[PDB]
Amino acid sequence: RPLPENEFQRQVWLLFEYPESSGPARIIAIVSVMVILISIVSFCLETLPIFRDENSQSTIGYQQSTSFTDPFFIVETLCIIWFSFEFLVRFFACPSKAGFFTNIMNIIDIVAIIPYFITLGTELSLAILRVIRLVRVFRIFKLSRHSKGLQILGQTLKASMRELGLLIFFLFIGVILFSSAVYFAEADERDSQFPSIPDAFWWAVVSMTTVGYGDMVPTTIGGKIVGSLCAIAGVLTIALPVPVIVSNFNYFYHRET
Amino acid sequence: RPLPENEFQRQVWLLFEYPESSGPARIIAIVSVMVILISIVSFCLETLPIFRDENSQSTIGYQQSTSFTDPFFIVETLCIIWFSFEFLVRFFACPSKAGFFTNIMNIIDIVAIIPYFITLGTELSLAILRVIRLVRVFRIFKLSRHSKGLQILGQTLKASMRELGLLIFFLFIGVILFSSAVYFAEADERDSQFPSIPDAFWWAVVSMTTVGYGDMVPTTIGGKIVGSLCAIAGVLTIALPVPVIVSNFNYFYHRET
Amino acid sequence: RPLPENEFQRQVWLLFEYPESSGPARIIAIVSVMVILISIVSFCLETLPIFRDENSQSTIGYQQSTSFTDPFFIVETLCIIWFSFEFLVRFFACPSKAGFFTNIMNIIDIVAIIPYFITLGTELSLAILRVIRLVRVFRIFKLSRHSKGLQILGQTLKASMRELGLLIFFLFIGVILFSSAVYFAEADERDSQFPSIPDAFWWAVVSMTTVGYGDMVPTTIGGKIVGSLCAIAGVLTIALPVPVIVSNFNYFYHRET
Amino acid sequence: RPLPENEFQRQVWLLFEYPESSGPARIIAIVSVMVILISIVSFCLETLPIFRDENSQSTIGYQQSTSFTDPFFIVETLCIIWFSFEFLVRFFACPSKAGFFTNIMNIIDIVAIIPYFITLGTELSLAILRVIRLVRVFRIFKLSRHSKGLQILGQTLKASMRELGLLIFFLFIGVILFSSAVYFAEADERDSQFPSIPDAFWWAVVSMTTVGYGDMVPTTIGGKIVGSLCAIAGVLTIALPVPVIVSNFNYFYHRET
Repeated sequence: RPLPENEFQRQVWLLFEYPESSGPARIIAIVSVMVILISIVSFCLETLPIFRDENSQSTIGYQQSTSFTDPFFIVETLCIIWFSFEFLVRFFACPSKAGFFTNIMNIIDIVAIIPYFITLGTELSLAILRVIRLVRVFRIFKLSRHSKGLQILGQTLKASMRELGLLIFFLFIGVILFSSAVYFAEADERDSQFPSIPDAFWWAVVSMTTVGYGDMVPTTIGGKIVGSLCAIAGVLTIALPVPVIVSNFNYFYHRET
Repeated sequence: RPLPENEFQRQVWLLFEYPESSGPARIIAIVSVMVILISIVSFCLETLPIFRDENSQSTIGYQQSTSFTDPFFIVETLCIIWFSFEFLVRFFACPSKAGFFTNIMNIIDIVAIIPYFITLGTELSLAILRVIRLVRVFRIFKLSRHSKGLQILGQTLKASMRELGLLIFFLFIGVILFSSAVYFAEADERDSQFPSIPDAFWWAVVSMTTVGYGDMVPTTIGGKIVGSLCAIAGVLTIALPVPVIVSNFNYFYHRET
Repeated sequence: RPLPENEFQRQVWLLFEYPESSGPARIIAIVSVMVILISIVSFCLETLPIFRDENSQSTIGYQQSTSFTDPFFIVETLCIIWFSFEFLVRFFACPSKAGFFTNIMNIIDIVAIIPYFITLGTELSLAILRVIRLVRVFRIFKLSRHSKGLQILGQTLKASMRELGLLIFFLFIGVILFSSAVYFAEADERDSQFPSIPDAFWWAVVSMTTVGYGDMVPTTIGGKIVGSLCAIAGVLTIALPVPVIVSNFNYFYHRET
Repeated sequence: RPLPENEFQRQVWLLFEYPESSGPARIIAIVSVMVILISIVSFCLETLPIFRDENSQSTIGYQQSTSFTDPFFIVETLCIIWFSFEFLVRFFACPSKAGFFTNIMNIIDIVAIIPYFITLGTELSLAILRVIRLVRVFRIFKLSRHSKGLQILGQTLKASMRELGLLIFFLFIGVILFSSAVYFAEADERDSQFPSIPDAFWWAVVSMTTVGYGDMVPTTIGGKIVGSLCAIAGVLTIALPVPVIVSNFNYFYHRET
């Protein structure tokens, strides 16, 4: 699986890939950062209740029409056009079409570009539109191309998959254990806040993480003892692999310097 | 506790003890993992309020009868049969009867197998059934035979008994101290949320762990000062032996690799 | 290490000071631990509303009389008698009269022994009885003579006085800063939960410690930004000197080994 | 330690700059510390509802008039006069006038002195006075001249600007991600507590920091899963650069000793 070998990539790839190459490259990087931030702000702003009241045709969050009256649609279209231009230039300057599914920073652009085109295509089994609108948030991840800190975070997450899986596994074990314990310790009352073990999962996760919401809490003596143990075990279980993940992050962090 | 090695049970012990020995061993390990997960899911699902609201057939969550119409009973019986087969094969290949109370990974199977048979026997004071049903959750601990991370967690807990006991001791000391302080600082009011020191134990544990529920909180100036000190001392007391436990976990974790 | 030096109290000092010296010494240590625990449980139990509701017989929690009908008074008197006997023996074996400000493990006994006698004398202005009954809780600290862990905790606290003071100083700085910020950011509304900066002190301490109660929370945009900064700065400020205190504890902990 | 250049600056500068130089210098340092604390207490006390309710007379908290009847105005005027005297003496005795815009310990005095004079000038929109009163709290930062711990904290903050920025960046990324996820997972109900993504920003910050308020919480299954992930990712994101900041603090802390 060799590279395309077009011999056409070099100039545009250097212009749009290395911000330090030239002054125009730095200008392009700054413009890209501002466009990403503008798209993020617009995405967060379309959800405000000021605009939701006057809105198949509603799950999209924007009105696609020839007139293009919605300012949010205008901003989203401009940002999507810029992202499309960037991706097309880089891909026509990207030799390794085979390694396209290996680089995360290009499938990130794919993810940031796909939702608009799916919504346009489907305008011309129902939760699909909501799922796409949710996936559209991953345009936040496109800032990783411009920030080395997010790249180090990505490398840390890649290197700490085993420790992250262990953290999730220990959380699952403790959540099941303490949810069962608190459900059975607070089962013989009508005022209990734990109708079921899956309903106690939420309380268990909230207590182990030591977040603490108060939406559901133990009321019995045994339930309170179980909650005490839940808090202690949550502290311990979280503290076990977090130092390993932190050491990975520090190694990848001071490696660049 | 190794296998007898009589040259007759050797094949069965190799199949049911070393998943990496052969392809069928890996299949058996995967089937065991799926059966354990199925049992956990079924156990968590019988408690859903779909069935409890329409209330020995009630405290157990499953109806033992000739017809055997309950699907949850069918799933539990299948999982218990598989666990019974596994334990019987391994014990028939396990010589060391003297170390019956020493091995944890086989008394775990005993614990996962016992509640079903006690409930069957006792179907033919009253909190015994609830205690048995609560103990039945420990089939979650049976996943430790297949995951090395849970084995490392068990080794860490065994190696950090003194530090864990010190953590619990410091928690008890601080809880008594701050429960007394907040009870006495918030005693001369009709709206106090601390009827007694044992009732302030819950608030103390919640504050020292920094979970934070809001179900009971100080309302006086002295009570708020006491709660401030409670939060600070809880952070400090938890942070004292957790690094020792974490160092133990990291040692046992990087020991395997 | 040296003897009491009285030339007479050597045998009693060996019996009552070194639990490992002989079997009777271990018996005395176990009896002392049980008596301390019994006193702690009785102190925590006199405050239960089962007994307090029948309403100095209420400010003190025990009725001092010739009949001595109250079981709590009987238990407290027995524990105080045992503590008095221990203190009399050890003080008859304690040389340093002028060292009133230095030794802690004997002024702990002084604190555990005063409240009963001072309340008996003062029975014969009003907050004195409540303050004494609060001080009576420090009998929990008398367990430090029997536990090496609490002794190591005391040595850590003595060695980390500067770092603990820095922690309290940073907490005070951040609490003042964020209390002022959240009071001024949430001042122009009728439903604000921060009537004053000292009233915002409680919210600041709760947020910096990341305990989280919800009794008072920001409701404005600026108040929510201030609370965000408060949580971040609380995490950072707590995390600054806690590692130093933890290193002190670990040094004093592994020193015994 | 540069030359005075005036033939007059040296003596006053040594008196008002080095507390350990002489007894009067230590007296001046103690008086300055007491004056700073008195000003802080007065500032925190003017906001109490006892005084604010019975009232340009409300935005400032003090009435500037010839009579000067307000005790809070008297205390603030005395503290401002002392700060003015200190700053004028030090500036008259300060050789390096060039580094005034770079030195932080003198612009801190400028910030502590400016609000009083601006309010006096403006007495002789409306949010300007409130902003000035809020800025007036930075007199808390003037204690850094007298405490070496706050100086070490300042050096740590200056040395850990990149890591602090990374912490804020990761917090922003996670907050946007989880706010969008929880808004979309809890959108199709009448009782949703997340009207918009910016309204979910508060919940995200509260959950990632593990503070936990309960003012808004997920109610759906998907919302609860999103909140679980939010708590886990908040723990991880906070734990990534905090050890680097703590190492910076420890380096600057043991450097002095």
